Amino acid sequence: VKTGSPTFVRELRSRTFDSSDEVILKPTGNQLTVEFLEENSFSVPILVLKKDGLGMTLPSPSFTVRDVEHYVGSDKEIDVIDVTRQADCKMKLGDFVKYYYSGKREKVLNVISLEFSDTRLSNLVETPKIVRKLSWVENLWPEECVFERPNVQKYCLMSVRDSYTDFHIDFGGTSVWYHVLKGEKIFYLIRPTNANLTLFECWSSSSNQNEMFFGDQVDKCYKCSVKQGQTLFIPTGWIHAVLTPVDCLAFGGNFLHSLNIEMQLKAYEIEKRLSTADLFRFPNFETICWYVGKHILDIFRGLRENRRHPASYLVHGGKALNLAFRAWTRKEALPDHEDEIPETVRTVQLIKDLAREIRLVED
Amino acid sequence: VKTGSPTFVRELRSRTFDSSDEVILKPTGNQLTVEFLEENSFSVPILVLKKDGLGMTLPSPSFTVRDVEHYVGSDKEIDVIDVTRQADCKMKLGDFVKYYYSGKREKVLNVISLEFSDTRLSNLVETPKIVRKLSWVENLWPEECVFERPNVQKYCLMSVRDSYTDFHIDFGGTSVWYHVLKGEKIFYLIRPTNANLTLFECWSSSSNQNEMFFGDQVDKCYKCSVKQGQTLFIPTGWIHAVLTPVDCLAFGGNFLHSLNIEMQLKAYEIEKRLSTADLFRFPNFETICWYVGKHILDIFRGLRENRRHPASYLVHGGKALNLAFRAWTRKEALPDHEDEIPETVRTVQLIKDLAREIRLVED
Ligand SMILES: OC[C@H]1O[C@@H](O)[C@H](O)[C@@H](O)[C@@H]1O
Ligand SMILES: OC[C@H]1O[C@@H](O)[C@H](O)[C@@H](O)[C@@H]1O
Ligand SMILES: OC[C@H]1O[C@@H](O)[C@H](O)[C@@H](O)[C@@H]1O
Ligand SMILES: OC[C@H]1O[C@@H](O)[C@H](O)[C@@H](O)[C@@H]1O
Ligand code: NI
Ligand code: NI
Repeated sequence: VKTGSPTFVRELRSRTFDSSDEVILKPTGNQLTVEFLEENSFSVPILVLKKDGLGMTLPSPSFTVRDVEHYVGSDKEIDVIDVTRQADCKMKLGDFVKYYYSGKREKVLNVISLEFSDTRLSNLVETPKIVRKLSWVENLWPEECVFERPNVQKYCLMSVRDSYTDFHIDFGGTSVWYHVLKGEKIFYLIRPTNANLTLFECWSSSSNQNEMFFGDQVDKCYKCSVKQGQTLFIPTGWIHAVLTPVDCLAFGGNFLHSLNIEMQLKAYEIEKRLSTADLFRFPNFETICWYVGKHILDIFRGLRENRRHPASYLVHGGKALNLAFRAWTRKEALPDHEDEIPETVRTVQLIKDLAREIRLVED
Repeated sequence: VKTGSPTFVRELRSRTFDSSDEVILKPTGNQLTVEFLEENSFSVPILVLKKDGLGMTLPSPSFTVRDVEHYVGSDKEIDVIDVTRQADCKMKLGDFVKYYYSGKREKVLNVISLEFSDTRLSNLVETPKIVRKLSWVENLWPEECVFERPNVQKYCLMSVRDSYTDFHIDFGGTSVWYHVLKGEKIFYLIRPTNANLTLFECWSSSSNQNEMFFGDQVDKCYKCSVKQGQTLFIPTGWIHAVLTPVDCLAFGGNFLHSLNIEMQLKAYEIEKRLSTADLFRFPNFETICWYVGKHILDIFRGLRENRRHPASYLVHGGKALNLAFRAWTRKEALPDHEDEIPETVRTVQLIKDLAREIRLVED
């Protein structure tokens, strides 16, 4: 049985898996704050039932694929996946709209990466406040920087019934939020334990990858239905597949943050190796790491100047970052990383100082 | 208003707090496994509704205080707390039994630390299998060792209506399980974030500690009702108070484990400083740490010999342990720690080797 085919989907549909209720947190919008995520950590998926308190702005649930076309443009080239889990290709949006309303489902076409930040649609959607507060690119990417800035904050997803996206780790080790405006999406979520990552890498490389349901190889594969008006936040590194059971229109975006830097670096390294994408959807990952390194040093200096202590998660994140910094700048690795280092950063000193501040904060 | 008084309790009772449902996990007995705790971590309280699958052995819910007396002995001296949150004192068990059945509640007396391992009662109670699997003392304390072995595996608790135990961290940085055989207990649980620990230390030292409800000073104080037949597991460091709303008989025990060693060391250090106990209920904490250090080194060596990787939590735990090892053996600190070091342990080499194995496992 080939992954993505109609028989594969018919079978997937009848499966139950482990209940998402065993792992997800379900705060209200008002409860999902920075403090909440610092205290709770952001290590399991978070499903918010109603959008109230999330600080989003969205069109009404009456919004359509035709509307998307109007705000984005008929002529926009968009990446489409032919859900016979086969190929990628470009398509004019108007041609997709034609396919969509045609109702002809001989080919199952899925749109999941229409980034609309530079279109009129951008004015109609504001992302969750928590994301805007956490996001590295949003808060810590310097205006003066001359590197290409990642542009992955606003995606529109348009998925016909029976769309399937196979298990993957989100690009660049990012976390992601998804809001289903209409229809439903089913996420199959797997925790990125070292053990699961090993199985994932093995499966990603196996010759019969398209015939093996990854969720079967792990201890726990959690099924999470995200229905109309609901918002899902997936933490760094979580391995997941998505079945679209009914026609779905959704919005989402990808971000990096400081809550679990070790997991972020790890997810980044693994996905970089395993990805079959032709482009880095998150360019200059390392660059932003360097800037964050300096900012975290500043935080530690400040806390010490004021006789206060950092939260544990920051200490650990700063340490894992510093390990990465040393690895990227070793004599023999430097050639493959130098290009990503901002010309304003003195790496040897940043590393030395970070190490010092971190030593003055352990026990 | 003084903490522990009848008016304090009457007021506590009407309070709602944050719902425990926001943080606790509620697996079944069969689900609560070592793998479960390694994957999920053990960082939030765990409430298991039915004992099935937990591997415990318990008398029936018809067991009584009179029965306890029969299996433990009328003449056993037991630590009693006079729940006018005032004093500790010793009592013969038979005198407590007299007080209990007397029904006279002019004094509110609470028994929470009757350790019965060396009595006939021990034969009637077997602790949860997960605890026996995790426990450091149970699995890693060497037979040949000549240090006094902590004896904290089996407690019987007998608590009249309106008993109150004020906010505290469990002794020796231990984790704890409690099974309510009859009645109910209400736990007020606070996460041991660095920020909360700072407030806790401040409150523990404040001159009007007995007039300040600690739960009010923190972002989140979670109320968790543990009813008949239910079992609660509290992770390392969690700050908690207990109100007994109705006559309660319960069993419990304290253990150390390897899932979050940093938090364990931290909780140990803080509780050691703040405790007003005359005795260490967990003697030789450092001793067992040293033995665990060597065992973890052995694990790392094994994994490397077999070209396999350790789980992330073990790497972090091994690191925090090694930091402690260095701190305990610095020239100027050594005098206050040398007594706890097993004469079979070569600390300088253990530390060097641990550090080496840990470096060979980061990235
Ligand atoms: O996708 C199916 C839905 O949208 C269009 O593609 C079809 O024309 C409609 O008949 C249907 O309601
Ligand atoms: O991150 C997930 C990656 O692993 C596998 O799913 C595939 O080989 C890639 O197409 C994918 O990008
Ligand atoms: O604690 C109260 C309960 O046990 C005894 O102390 C009393 O004699 C009983 O009347 C009551 O059922
Ligand atoms: O661990 C908690 C400790 O802090 C405060 O509750 C009190 O000062 C001690 O009696 C207690 O042992
Ligand atoms: Ni995704
Ligand atoms: Ni306790």
